[PDB]
Amino acid sequence: MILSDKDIIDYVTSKRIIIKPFNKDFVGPCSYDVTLGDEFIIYDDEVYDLSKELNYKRIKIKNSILVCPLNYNLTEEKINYFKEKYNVDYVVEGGVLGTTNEYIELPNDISAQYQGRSSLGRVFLTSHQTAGWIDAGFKGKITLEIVAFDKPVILYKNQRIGQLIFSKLLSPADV
Amino acid sequence: MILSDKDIIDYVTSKRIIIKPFNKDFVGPCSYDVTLGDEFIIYDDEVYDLSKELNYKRIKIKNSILVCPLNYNLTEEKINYFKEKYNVDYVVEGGVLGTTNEYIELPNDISAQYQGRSSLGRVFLTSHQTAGWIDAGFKGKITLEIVAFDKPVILYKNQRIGQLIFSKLLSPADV
Amino acid sequence: MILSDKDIIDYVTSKRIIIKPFNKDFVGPCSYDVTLGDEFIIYDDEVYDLSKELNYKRIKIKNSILVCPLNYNLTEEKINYFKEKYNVDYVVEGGVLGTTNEYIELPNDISAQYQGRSSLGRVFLTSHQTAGWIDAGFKGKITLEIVAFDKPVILYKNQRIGQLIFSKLLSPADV
Repeated sequence: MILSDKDIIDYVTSKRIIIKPFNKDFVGPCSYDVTLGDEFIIYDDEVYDLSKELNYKRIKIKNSILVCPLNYNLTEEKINYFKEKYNVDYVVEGGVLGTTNEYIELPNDISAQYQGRSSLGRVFLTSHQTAGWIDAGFKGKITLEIVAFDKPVILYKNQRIGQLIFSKLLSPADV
Repeated sequence: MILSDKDIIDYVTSKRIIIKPFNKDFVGPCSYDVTLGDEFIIYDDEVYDLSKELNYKRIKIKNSILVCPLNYNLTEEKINYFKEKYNVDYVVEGGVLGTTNEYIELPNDISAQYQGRSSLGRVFLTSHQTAGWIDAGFKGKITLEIVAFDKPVILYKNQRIGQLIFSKLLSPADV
Repeated sequence: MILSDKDIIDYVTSKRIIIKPFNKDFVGPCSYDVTLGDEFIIYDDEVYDLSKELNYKRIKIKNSILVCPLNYNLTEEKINYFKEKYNVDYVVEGGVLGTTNEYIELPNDISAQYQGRSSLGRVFLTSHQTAGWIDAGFKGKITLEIVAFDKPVILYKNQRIGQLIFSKLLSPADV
């Protein structure tokens, strides 16, 4: 059973679900809208071999970023052309990891599911790869897995990026 | 809690959930199958900059369309080769937006989730990018975000494209 | 309503949900972790035309596979370079279909949803394209639709690949 607006507000009011920072107007009929943090990481090695430690580069945007589909094949010239024309701070290609501004804690009787905003889906921008259920008892900001599938997309620091849907568990979990 | 076949039929019978057109045989154990409309739109600008108005081209298929993965790099020659060999009306590459034939209205105590058909998923054809929850109180046809991830896929006008799963809210939402 | 660890164990203990093979430690707060089978199939025709019978090639890994993003454009030389450097049995590009080791049966009052593991999502490896709800009454192993979206990813025979979330239906379905 999925929490409505009135349930989200109660659970947040009594500290059953923690959302920091919290904003009332981000509560929709049965979800809570989350926003795009300013930090991203880009993988730097040839393959992902999870028996090794991974190497990343980190960026911190001031306003905006251009996210390009895989195999756009960006040269320095192209990146510079995009930076000047669209006034973006960075131009990336392929998978980029980001994060919500919002920190969450879920209690033992709630699971949440992150989904990317539907207006971004309509321009083929995803902020999640998996269906994205999050365990009861989870604590943290949410990691975004950002990929553009059609053409490059500009994203803005602190925009609404997606939303959490909260669902009751049948019974409490052992967290 | 997810509505079963018998619940979907009741909610539709009493006009709690509107599905137009409605077909009984599209009701499965715990979902409702939806069909592919004949209209698609293709984005026409270099980047998606959502502070501007977007330019699209619209197509109306009569039978079928070939959807190609991004960076198939279609020339006129290739498009013509595909049109003749597979008898398709159009050949597209990358993201294409479509719509269900079905118009839906959800009441204040139901959220629905669109998911693409699993036989299409097995050939790497998606009709949705986000997890696709739809708010209680929603009205409209459902927008499909169609992308092929392996090789080109033929789709047919009015085929089953996906399905709606309906879930009860804990409490009514203020719609 | 989503089953917790204690519910998953009960349903499995009384044969309400069948999971073969079953392992207690794969039960998380509100999901059940599933593992990567050793068999994969790769589509062999130019387009997916679902009015025809499909041609596939089958592989059986002994340890590991390298999954490359679409349009990595693998030559024999590149495949050999990867096989030797990363000690993988096979190198594939684009969509590859696999399967869980686990065979499941769901009763008439449960629907399950497969989602890929979140650590794999963070390296842009998906094992499902659709949201992946599975009907009440389903019987079988789960088909994985594996695509890498950023750089090539090594997967291991029998690793945790994803997880099932089980949700109660409002009423029983006619299976």
